[PDB]
Amino acid sequence: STGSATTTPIDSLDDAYITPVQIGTPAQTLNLDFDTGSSDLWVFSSETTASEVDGQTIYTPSKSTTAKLLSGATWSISYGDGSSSSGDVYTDTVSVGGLTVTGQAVESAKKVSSSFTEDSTIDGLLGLAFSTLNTVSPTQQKTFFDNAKASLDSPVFTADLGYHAPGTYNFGFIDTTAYTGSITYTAVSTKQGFWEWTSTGYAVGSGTFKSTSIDGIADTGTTLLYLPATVVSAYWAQVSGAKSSSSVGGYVFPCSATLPSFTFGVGSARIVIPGDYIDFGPISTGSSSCFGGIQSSAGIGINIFGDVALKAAFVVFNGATTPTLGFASK
Repeated sequence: STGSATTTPIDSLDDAYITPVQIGTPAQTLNLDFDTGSSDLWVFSSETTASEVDGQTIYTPSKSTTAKLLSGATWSISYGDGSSSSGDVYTDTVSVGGLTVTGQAVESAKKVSSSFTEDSTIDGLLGLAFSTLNTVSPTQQKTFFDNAKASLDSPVFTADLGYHAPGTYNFGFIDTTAYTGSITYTAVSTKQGFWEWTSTGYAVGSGTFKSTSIDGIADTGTTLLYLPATVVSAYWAQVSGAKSSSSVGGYVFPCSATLPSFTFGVGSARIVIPGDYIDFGPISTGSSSCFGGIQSSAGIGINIFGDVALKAAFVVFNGATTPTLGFASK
């Protein structure tokens, strides 16, 4: 089997992407944030504290003939950005782009933090990291991909995120028309539960590529590119007027600047992020100061190849017995 679904930016900055997901019988369609950096599929629901729901579409398990309550099970998650959510657990039929998993754990939120409430466009998350990170207790549950894997034509999914445009998540096949040149594959460590890999270096604009190992995670659920302070300082030093602002929370630059591209290495191959992808617009409405899309990972504890990086590539998440990641230009 295979599936193919379009993913769409939630706003004009590509802050996140939403993908329609069918849950239950008859189908209830919710727009979920596919997140390769976490492993819980959770939704706003009829159980979510009413005061914490503000515009989201909710899952109502009592209206699904295939919903089953997982007796006694709970879940609770905290994300890198400080947001969180928690609740109880159902299983139900879940379909993405024509691909159906029966008995998928659908984690129903009883509580969500303010950042979730305040984002009316995101109805929940669909985790695509390794199932070892799943937060269901007392017994951990499998991700949608882990459940689908054995049925897929090939044990893979691909992320093809758009810049200020829709893109595609495919399951079970590689669309050879969706990229230019060849896909370069690179080793993955699952030791921390993430799609963790080692980039072979970077370049700033037209500068010569610096060969240096950068361990990080491929994370579709993170907006920006977070890299070591050395790398990030080298980038912003090439932007006139750029500076790090502790009050704003990172590097800012004059909105009128021309941003250089940023290149990261994948083995001997190279992915070039155009300068425009690094512009996240005014720091506040009407400001002439803009927020940068490449920021320091110091204090996160891990480097993160988030949407800024991933949307410059066609990315293969290969879930074969020995997992790998593939990157191609597009």
